[PDB]
Amino acid sequence: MGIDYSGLRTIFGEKLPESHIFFATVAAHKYVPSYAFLRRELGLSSAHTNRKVWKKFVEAYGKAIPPAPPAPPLTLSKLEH
Repeated sequence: MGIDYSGLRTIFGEKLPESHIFFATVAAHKYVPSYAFLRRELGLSSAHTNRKVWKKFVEAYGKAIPPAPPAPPLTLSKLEH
């Protein structure tokens, strides 16, 4: 859970979400909070375009994926697990 893939895939689903949930919700913040941790951590200056960073991040998003939900989703996860 060293990079914020798994919380966004296990809690939000199809692609990476917006910064109002990403900077403020634990489901995303237990990992990295946003493009500030992710541009400094990813080695590349990705944060210039949400679609381009999210695509490099989305290219990662198939690398730490087990085929089942682990520890982060809750049974009332915002609008359930």
